[PDB]
Amino acid sequence: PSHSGAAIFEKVSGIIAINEDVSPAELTWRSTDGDKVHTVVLSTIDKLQATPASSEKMMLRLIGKVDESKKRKDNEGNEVVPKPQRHMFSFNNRTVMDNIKMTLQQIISRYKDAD
Repeated sequence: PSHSGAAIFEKVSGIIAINEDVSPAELTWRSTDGDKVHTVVLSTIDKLQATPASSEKMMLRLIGKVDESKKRKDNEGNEVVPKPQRHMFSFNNRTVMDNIKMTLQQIISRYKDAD
């Protein structure tokens, strides 16, 4: 279960799954309740940031590039004004965050192959 692991998003915890069967791939997030499901685009991730090993708080932040006038906006608080969107996640498990972090990094490398 390296591609899928529990992760928090917006003070809410749920299971995070990595969907690569599509194109571009996407990271799915299902709440613990299973009533709310969030999907993230891995193609719009210029990079992947994570908390240091010296921080008891496990959180992985993803940079949603800067310019996205051509890319469809999430519509969830995004305005016409071009601005960089970042998604900060909170992990309740070091091993779980490490399983996703390393897995998410692989996807990046895959995007580089394209160009």
